[PDB]
Amino acid sequence: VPSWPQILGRLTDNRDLARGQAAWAMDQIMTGNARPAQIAAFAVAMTMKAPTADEVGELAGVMLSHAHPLPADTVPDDAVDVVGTGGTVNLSTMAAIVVAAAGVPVVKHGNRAASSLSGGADTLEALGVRIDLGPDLVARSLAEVGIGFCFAPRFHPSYRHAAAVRREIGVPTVFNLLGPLTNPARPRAGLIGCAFADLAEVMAGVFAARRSSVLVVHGDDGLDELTTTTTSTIWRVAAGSVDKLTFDPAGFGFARAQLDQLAGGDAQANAAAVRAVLGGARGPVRDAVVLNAAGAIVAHAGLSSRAEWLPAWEEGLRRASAAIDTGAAEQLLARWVRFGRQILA
Amino acid sequence: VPSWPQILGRLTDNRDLARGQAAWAMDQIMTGNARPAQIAAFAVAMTMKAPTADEVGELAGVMLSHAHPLPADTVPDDAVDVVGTGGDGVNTVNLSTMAAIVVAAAGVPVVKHGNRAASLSGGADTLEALGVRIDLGPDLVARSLAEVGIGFCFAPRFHPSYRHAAAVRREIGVPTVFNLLGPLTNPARPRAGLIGCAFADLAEVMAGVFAARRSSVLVVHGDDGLDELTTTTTSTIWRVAAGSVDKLTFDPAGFGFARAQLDQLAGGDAQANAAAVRAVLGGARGPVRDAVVLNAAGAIVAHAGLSSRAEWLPAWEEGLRRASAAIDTGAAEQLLARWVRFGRQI
Ligand SMILES: Nc1cc(F)ccc1C(=O)O
Ligand SMILES: Nc1cc(F)ccc1C(=O)O
Repeated sequence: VPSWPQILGRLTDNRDLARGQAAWAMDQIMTGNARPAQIAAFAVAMTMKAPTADEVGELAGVMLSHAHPLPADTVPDDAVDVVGTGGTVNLSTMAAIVVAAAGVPVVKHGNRAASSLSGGADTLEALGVRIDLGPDLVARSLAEVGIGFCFAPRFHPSYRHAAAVRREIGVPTVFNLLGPLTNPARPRAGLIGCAFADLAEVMAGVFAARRSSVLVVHGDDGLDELTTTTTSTIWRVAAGSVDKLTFDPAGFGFARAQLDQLAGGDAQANAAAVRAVLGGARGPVRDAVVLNAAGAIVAHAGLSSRAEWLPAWEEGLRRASAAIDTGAAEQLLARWVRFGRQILA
Repeated sequence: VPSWPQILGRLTDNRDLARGQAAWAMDQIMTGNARPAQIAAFAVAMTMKAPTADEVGELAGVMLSHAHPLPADTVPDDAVDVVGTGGDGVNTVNLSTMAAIVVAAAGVPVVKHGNRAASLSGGADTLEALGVRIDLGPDLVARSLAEVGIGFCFAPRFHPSYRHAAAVRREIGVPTVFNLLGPLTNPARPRAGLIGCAFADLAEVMAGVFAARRSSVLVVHGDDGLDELTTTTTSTIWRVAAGSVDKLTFDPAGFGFARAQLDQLAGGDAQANAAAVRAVLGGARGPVRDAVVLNAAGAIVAHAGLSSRAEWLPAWEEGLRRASAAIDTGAAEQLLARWVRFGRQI
């Protein structure tokens, strides 16, 4: 019979949990039954033990079970997520728009900045996108615009107890991996960036168990996106298995960049950077958008077949660049904004 | 400057804290400034990183700075503590309580410190089940020391500011670095002690805290995992005196103790513990008496370390004879009765 003493005792002893123990803990957390101290002890102990893919799957699966779903048959079978976890202008917001403009449906998931968890909501808001929508309007956005956004607090109202604890302790934990694994629209493909290099192998194992087509990505400079500044580690998930690879953007003709050139600031500065890139401005920010958009496209392609790596990337990069240069990406953002403004009437 | 995100991130990254960071955390906890979540995160992260003696000394020192002291000059200079930190999920409060009575009856002043656990993890509960008055203010514990030669500091009484940490420790149950603080925060500050620890790594850490204090202490760990000197096999002892530590392997067979089974050395609930106390102090022979005598003798040795003529082995020979005589001549039994009387008479 599961208890906090028993579960925490096992973690502090540096032991993997028994099956079901992670799930039980998550259910206590999601039901308002776990005290802030119990939530905090578990979050910290799980992090220092080092979670396994099976334990993270239990946490995500229980949390998903408490989430509002999107209506049935409203998510295309081949939707993708584009996101980074924890850890500079929001490349993932721009790449998502570019990917959708290339004809791949995108469903994002997040909160406002520095909260649980993955976000990007502030930037979208700064652009005039209505972020706060229920499942029916997300599904409609997805069908009519090609992109949608799931606002975490709206879709995961039962995570409020954990969210409040994460704020009190303000240190990164296992709970930081949950955003990409609990997207309410359950896309089967994704480009997933992870700051914490070690946990990215674990995240990938969960996507493998799900039979997802995902590139989990780690900038060897510490970024949670694919980088132009140096190389990257990629976990390529498809057909139930992971294989780690080194990724070098110079091998496609990208110039090495400086971290000072991807810098960000308030929501408005970053909205200006989005508008610049979508309007065709060239530079290392664009380079970085195209690259991450290509990865997501390559992930998406992995749903249908196994195409070979370098030609998949060659096509993804071209599709991303063309989504920008035809004006399709700018025009998609404009349709997204128009869609949100039509809801009022 | 310090914050929870900074201290917690350092611990979860498996780094030792910077000097003063443990102290800051502890003071936030003791002033009611820490949220339950922050308290629990820190307790757990400190445990999983593996606390050093410097970190633990900071925690204990801050906690002591908030404790009620006993009145000036009421604690004999040579008072001793006898206590364990607890097992998983067993304990030896039976042995500690009995050894403390026996040591006091041998003529060594004893000042214990503790709390009620609730079932099988106390303690003050055993003493309470013996008719001892556990809940006494500093002035009465002092009188208890003077008139009976023993006393008990009830933790919720002497450490009222620890209440926020105690509530969290309760909420989460799991043993943490906080479980090491009992022996190190006895409000009477005895300079000598026999201190048991279930875990050899943490025992060394505790030895290093006591070494910074110039205590004369034996930190003890049975090599079967008992938080006391065991009779089932060897024990490791960290002998602490004059600011240094002498780690050694101890074998009671060398003093003619028969090997016991782990099945034999209790303890259990308040009541089981009380009956065991009655029997042993009445002269009942067997594994329990042996463990009690062995542990009271170690406390006597640590005491001898204060005014230190005796060498190790003759000190052990003397402690063993004094402990056995305290029981056999009925002095232990009489002292317990006297202690009960003192509590009724106030
Ligand atoms: N309810 C939530 C769900 C999330 F995923 C993140 C944050 C909250 C919140 O209550 O702030
Ligand atoms: N205030 C306390 C001090 C201790 F050492 C142990 C428990 C409490 C409490 O408030 O329950």
